[PDB]
Amino acid sequence: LAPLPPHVPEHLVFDFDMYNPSNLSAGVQEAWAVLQESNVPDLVWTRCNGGHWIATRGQLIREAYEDYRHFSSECPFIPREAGEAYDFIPTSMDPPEQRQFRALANQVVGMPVVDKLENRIQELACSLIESLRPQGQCNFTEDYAEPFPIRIFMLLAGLPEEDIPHLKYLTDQMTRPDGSMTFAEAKEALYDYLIPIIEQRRQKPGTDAISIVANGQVNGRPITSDEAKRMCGLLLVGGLDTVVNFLSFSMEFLAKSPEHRQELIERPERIPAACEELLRRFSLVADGRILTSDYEFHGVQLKKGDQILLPQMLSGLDERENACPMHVDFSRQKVSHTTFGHGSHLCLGQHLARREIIVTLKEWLTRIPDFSIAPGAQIQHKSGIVSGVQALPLVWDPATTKAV
Ligand code: HEM
Ligand SMILES: CN(C)c1cccc2c(S(=O)(=O)NCCCCNC(=O)[C@]34C[C@H]5C[C@H](C[C@H](C5)C3)C4)cccc12
Repeated sequence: LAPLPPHVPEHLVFDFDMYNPSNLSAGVQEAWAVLQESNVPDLVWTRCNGGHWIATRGQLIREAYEDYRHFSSECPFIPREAGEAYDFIPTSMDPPEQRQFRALANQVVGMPVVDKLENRIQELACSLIESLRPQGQCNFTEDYAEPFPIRIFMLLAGLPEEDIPHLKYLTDQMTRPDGSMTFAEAKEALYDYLIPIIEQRRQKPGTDAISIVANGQVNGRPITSDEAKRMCGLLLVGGLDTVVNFLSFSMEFLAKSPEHRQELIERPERIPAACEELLRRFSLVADGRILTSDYEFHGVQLKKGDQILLPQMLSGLDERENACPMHVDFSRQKVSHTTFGHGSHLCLGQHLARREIIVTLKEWLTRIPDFSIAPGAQIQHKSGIVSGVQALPLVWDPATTKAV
């Protein structure tokens, strides 16, 4: 624990550890929910991980994300050293600078692009599932959750499939380091990989994501190689960790709820609604901002330079905006959440993600309508900037499956 700063009131202290919260064994969402019990203030200070603020209610979380003037993305991660080193684009920029870079990225992952890659998305899902179907078992996270999104990125970025193993490796070191290299090294390794492709597509442009970004213009002038690699880095990692883990949370729930499986099988038209409800219940991201100056927020004095965690995960779990928040109801009428963020940085891949989720639910239940958690298995969760599932062993009787 770090020594409490003089300007911080002792009665607002609540030492929550975002990387190792208590009661994690009861579920990661449930663990963060402790920040929402009646005896916990709307805004608290934890002495963990260097010391920082934490907004615990949807109201404050949304407000801080809207106000970039006071809450800057220049240092969006906790601990400070990590946020300071972070330089991906446009996640580490504030408007107006961010505006142009965000518009360019929107061109490679926006809705229009989704509708065009869908055949490959649906095709990829079916291929992956059919290959597992006969087995009667699988480790969902390793066998589907991971391969699905990374193959989608290779397609949109126009990269060859033989590069997946190496990219998977580099991305794994940027969140699950084995020791071979430290973030910075993996980043450079990634940049080393991207720079050549970028320079080459500058003169020989294709219709892929890299081509578009490489030939982009900002501030009336051509984007630099430095800016291009920093944007491409995000385009790669942005849709991995999030999708892999979200799909895992979703499948873990369905594996433990036969009635919900049956609901979607009998009422397929409800899958898009089911997707939104799962996004609320199993929200998983939590990054933050840094104070640009001294500022009084909701009766609390914030000091310039202070870091504040604004858990996107917590908004939809706030009992003040969603009744019985831990209950999953595909018929819930006013599903509110900030799972994809809020404000100027609202997730650009949100449309792609939903398509990935919906296609997955539809194609999996079509071929493997009945499945369960492997007997004796005890699912483990992990907590951080992007919380998730360690592994998810599933089992089923092939006799109940169907090839389509
Ligand atoms: C279940 C999946 C997803 C979730 C929960 C999610 C979540 C988020 C969140 C919360 C942010 C904003 C962070 C902040 O304000 O600092 C964001 C940003 C972003 N996401 Fe996603 N994401 C998902 C998938 C995707 C996908 C599929 C990609 C595509 C490569 C992607 C690309 C981006 C990009 C480009 C941004 C930065 C936008 C900006 O700074 O202007 N995301 N995402
Ligand atoms: C557990 N502790 C100690 C850590 C271990 C290893 C790396 C860490 C890092 S790190 O080096 O910055 N690595 C992780 C983050 C890099 C990849 N992800 C992204 O940019 C984001 C940017 C947006 C917000 C979320 C979700 C998605 C969009 C992708 C994160 C930060 C904080 C703690 C870390």
